[PDB]
Amino acid sequence: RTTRDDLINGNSASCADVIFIYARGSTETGNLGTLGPSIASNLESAFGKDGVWIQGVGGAYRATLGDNALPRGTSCAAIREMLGLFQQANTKCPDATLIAGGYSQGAALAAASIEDLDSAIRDKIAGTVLFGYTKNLQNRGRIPNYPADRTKVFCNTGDLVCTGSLIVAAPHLAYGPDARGPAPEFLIEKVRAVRGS
Repeated sequence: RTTRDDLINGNSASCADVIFIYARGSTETGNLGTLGPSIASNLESAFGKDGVWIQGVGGAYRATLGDNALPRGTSCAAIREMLGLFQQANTKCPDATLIAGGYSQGAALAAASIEDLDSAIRDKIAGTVLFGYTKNLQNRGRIPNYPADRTKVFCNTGDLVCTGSLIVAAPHLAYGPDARGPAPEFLIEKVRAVRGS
């Protein structure tokens, strides 16, 4: 439900084929927040419970609203935490296909982390979904150093954070349908395009 630590808790000897690392939005609970559980149950239906490990970004990522105003749209301590989980995934399960996602501050966190990631690990992230991406206009709908065909951004009309502002208006809170259908669909297509482990 809102906390999932399958990568940290998982046994190396029985690695999942797919590892999903997700960063929640500002002020959200657990380490998956409001959208992460919906994506997670749909990934589990497609790959089975032992086939996918879902891991939220917890630890130093406190999802403090004010950190949206920092240069990268989140704190450097939170980037170091997500970078460390991609590194843990690469070490603990070298043949697993990775997928990532984030909402709001967590989408800026996922973008910042993937930009700084070692190229050999970044290249294992088969697909990344970003909802209410706060750096959407500044980065022109892309994650730096990561291919457009592997990226899907969900930015609602009237969601002001997609258009260069940090005001939270009602469309920013309306990604529930996307997390239940097209965002898991995109992630499953991108994993099946390359395959699993």
